[PDB]
Amino acid sequence: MPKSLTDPKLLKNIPMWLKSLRLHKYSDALSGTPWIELIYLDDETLEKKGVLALGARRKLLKAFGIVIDYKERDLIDRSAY
Repeated sequence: MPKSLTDPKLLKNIPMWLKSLRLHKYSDALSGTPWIELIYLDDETLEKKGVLALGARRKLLKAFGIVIDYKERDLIDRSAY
């Protein structure tokens, strides 16, 4: 469900955004990257950011391309940008 994964409130709070994934722990190394520069990463590059775990980066590839499937079409709440 996209509400809490496509939301300005979460998209600018990497910790509570990653909490929708039940991860919420990469923010220690990843909150310096806003969702708009972020979702554009990949498998192994999230890991150079410190997603030092496939079942965090692949789970992020989920999180990313759902928001991509709305962002690449301007369907987000417009204040997330």
